Amino acid sequence: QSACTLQSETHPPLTWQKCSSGGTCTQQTGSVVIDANWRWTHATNSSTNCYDGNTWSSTLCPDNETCAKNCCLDGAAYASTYGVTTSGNSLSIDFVTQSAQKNVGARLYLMASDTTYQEFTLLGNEFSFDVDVSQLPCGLNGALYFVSMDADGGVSKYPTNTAGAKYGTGYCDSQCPRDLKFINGQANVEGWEPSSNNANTGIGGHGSCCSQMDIWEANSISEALTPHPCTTVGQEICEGDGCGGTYSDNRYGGTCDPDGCDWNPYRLGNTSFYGPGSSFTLDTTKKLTVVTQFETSGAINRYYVQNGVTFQQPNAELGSYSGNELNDDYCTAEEAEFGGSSFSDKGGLTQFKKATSGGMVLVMSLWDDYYANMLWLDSTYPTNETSSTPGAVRGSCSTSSGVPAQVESQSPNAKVTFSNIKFGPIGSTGNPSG
Amino acid sequence: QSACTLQSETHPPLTWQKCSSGGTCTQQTGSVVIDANWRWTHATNSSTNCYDGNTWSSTLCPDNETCAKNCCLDGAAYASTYGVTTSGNSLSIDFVTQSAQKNVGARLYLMASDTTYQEFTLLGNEFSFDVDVSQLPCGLNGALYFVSMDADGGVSKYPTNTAGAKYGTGYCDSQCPRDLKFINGQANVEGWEPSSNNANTGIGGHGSCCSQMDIWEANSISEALTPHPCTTVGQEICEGDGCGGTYSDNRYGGTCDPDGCDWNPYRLGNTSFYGPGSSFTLDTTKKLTVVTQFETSGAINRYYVQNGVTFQQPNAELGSYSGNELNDDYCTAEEAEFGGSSFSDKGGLTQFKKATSGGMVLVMSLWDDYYANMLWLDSTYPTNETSSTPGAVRGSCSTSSGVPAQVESQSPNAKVTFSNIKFGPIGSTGNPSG
Ligand SMILES: O[C@@H]1[C@@H](O)[C@H](O[C@@H]2CO[C@@H](O[C@@H]3CO[C@@H](O)[C@H](O)[C@H]3O)[C@H](O)[C@H]2O)OC[C@H]1O
Ligand SMILES: O[C@@H]1[C@@H](O)[C@H](O[C@@H]2CO[C@@H](O[C@@H]3CO[C@@H](O)[C@H](O)[C@H]3O)[C@H](O)[C@H]2O)OC[C@H]1O
Ligand SMILES: *[C@@H]1O[C@H](CO)[C@@H](O)[C@H](O)[C@H]1NC(C)=O
Ligand SMILES: *[C@@H]1O[C@H](CO)[C@@H](O)[C@H](O)[C@H]1NC(C)=O
Ligand SMILES: [Co+2]
Ligand SMILES: [Co+2]
Ligand SMILES: [Co+2]
Repeated sequence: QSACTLQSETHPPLTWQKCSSGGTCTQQTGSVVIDANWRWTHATNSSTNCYDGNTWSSTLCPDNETCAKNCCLDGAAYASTYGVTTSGNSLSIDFVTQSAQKNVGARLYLMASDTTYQEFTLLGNEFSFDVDVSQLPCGLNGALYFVSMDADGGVSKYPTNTAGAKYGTGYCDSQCPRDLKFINGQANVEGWEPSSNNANTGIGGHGSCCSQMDIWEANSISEALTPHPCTTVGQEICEGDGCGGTYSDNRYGGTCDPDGCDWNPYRLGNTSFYGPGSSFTLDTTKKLTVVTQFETSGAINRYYVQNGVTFQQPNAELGSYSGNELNDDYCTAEEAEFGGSSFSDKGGLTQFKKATSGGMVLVMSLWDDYYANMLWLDSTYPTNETSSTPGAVRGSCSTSSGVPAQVESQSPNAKVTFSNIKFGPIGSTGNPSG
Repeated sequence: QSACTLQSETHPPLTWQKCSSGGTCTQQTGSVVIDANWRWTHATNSSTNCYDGNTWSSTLCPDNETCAKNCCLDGAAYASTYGVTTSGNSLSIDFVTQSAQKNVGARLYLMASDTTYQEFTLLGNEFSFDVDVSQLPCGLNGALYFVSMDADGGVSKYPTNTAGAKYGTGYCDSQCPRDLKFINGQANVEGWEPSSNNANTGIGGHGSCCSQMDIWEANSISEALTPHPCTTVGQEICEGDGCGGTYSDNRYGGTCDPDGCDWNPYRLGNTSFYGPGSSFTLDTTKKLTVVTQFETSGAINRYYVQNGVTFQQPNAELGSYSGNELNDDYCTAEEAEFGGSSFSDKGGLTQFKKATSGGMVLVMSLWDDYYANMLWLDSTYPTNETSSTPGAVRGSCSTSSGVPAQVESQSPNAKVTFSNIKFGPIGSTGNPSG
């Protein structure tokens, strides 16, 4: 796609701290951009939609190439259309925003300049942020994560994409998402099927795959940390059901691991660690700090701070594994006890290390789940299982929770706030901000 | 040996904090006891010495069993004879103390009760302490470490030892030390050879071996962190040169690894990290905090705090190893690049994990080195090597430094102070003391 300017594009600014081993931190100035899928897509020569509801224009978009030639992405009114605001080092995303139309959530990338994404090399480093999840009920996911995207959003590889990072192109993740309207500078109209339950989305004949570090997927009830390896580290197109992932016939039939080696303290047995109010170790009615450390062995370490009190990731015992570090032994034990072979099939933490050794882009989002109602995060899943099935219970939410139309109607004012992002060598981010 | 009471034994009290995963710490009350080798050893029935200078009484001690039957250990005047004082959570050890006789240094164990040692299980936990090394010049070693000693100092296994932990019996370490005057409730007079350069010590026909975690061996110039595995985890007697260790003919001819997998930031190339004054990351003229974390994989992590600024162990690159965690990959790379096979021969971190999974006793000491002048810690070693030999340079001290008689004469007022000991789950010890 190209870019149009019927609506101006002003990326909300966002600062973050880069820390060094010598003990100081210095402020960096970036901004955030909304993903292309949230944008208005129209003809280059007029205001006629190329996509509306969950249908493509059959005249403007008769095939993937003609569509990309005819169509452009336009600018975003971040606050009034999308409920996205920033203030200094803080970012807020509202759940439902009513303007001329209803918008649900957002997916945002941290930028280095108005036309390029910021890349972070996670290996050997740590990432710290503060989050307020108090206004996230069952069925919602305020997510902070990394994906192996190109810094230009794909322009250099796909010259029919001229919109680029400035317009939030080039997304990929470990679900090999096929809901993307543009992949590799083409549209995704070929093979398009509208969603049976979502007026605004569908699934096309192509998907976009890459490695994904899910640092934080959470609401006020449950939180999870999950690396997802792919056999191709960076962004790569996939074809139809060969994509695998959530929306293909076989989620395991592609190049990425859609399940991941997940660590949810509640799922692992500590049902007192994280939740709303003073009965939990971390009180999710209050802001908390989350620090994630990527040691060079490829293992991941985690600690939290709330009201000046520090807590390592809680210990878990699973099969022959015992500890609080997300390492090979944990992931192997998890597969043995909870089931599955996707993480190990895709190369486990060794393959994942190839992603964290390279550059990844920071993503912050808020979403509800039109496939599985977020039950995999915060409820019992699958819903016919009981607590006697190892790993079935992931949180205290009812198996009836998270119906998107219901939570959109009942909780439109839900929101997530991410703040005080700090990045640098392991051990450096607790030092004073500069 | 038995215990005598011509001199009373009052263990200086010492408090420390036990922290929990839930974020609080509570004070514990213990005390310290001086090792048996520093004590007066005399006939049970009189004040006649069984040992004097570096010679045993040939009449009282004609053999190991008769000696133990005839002889007892007596009490210690901690401050006036040994230069050992405590105040709350702080312990100070002076280098040379002149009373009726000259005393050099001390080795002390933390007690649980007046008759038993405190045991710590390191695996899954972390140990934090503050240290002032400002008054430790080249050639000195203020050491804080753990060894796999019996809580009773050997009494249950060796009933001819009735003095016990109360009198500092039962020492062992990864050098399989043969300088001990009593091992396994026997004397060590058989095979005794006086030291050629130390008026107060010698080497006997038996040694005492066990696993050793050298958390801290340091002065104002250099510091090292070193696990030492043994093929028998806990305390075990050894015979003559079959002991291996520093003072046997072949240091590698026994059951312990006397070299260890050492991590000295200066040796590894960072010559700016630790030293006296503002030109170093950690200024050794000032108190610093040292935290050591024993993750369940068997790897060891380390960070430091000084003036509220936190520093992970500095990164090192050695062969194919890169990082700051002391793990299998580091220890293997160290052997490949610096030389040696002792650590891996004795089972490496896997064997070492058996020690940290069990109980170990806390040791604090101050010593000078009558074998190698502490050059292995703070100078170039061996002394004919140059900086072009990988790992030869371990600190900035002259290869002429550390002659015991010289440093004892020039620096008698040297001292080390250890304080604010805190122990608990990984991530817990930075929380407020209780
Ligand atoms: O025509 C434009 C609309 O299409 C646009 O609607 C937004 C489309 O994206 C929606 O978010 C989806 C949520 O799930 C992700 O997986 C999808 O990729 C996203 O597309 C968003 O809720 C809609 O508001 O709004 C502007 C119109 O001009
Ligand atoms: O007779 C008693 C003396 O023997 C005693 O002297 C102390 C003996 O221990 C000395 O410390 C040695 C240092 O190196 C360690 O490896 C040794 O095991 C220790 O023995 C200490 O410096 C001497 O003061 O003092 C009291 C006398 O009654
Ligand atoms: C030494 O370590 C400190 C602390 O990590 C680091 O900031 C510095 O760059 C290192 N210097 C060298 C020469 O390795
Ligand atoms: C949950 O984790 C916290 C923090 O480590 C710990 O203090 C608590 O004992 C754990 N509870 C359970 C049930 O595992
Ligand atoms: Co195709
Ligand atoms: Co013997
Ligand atoms: Co580790």
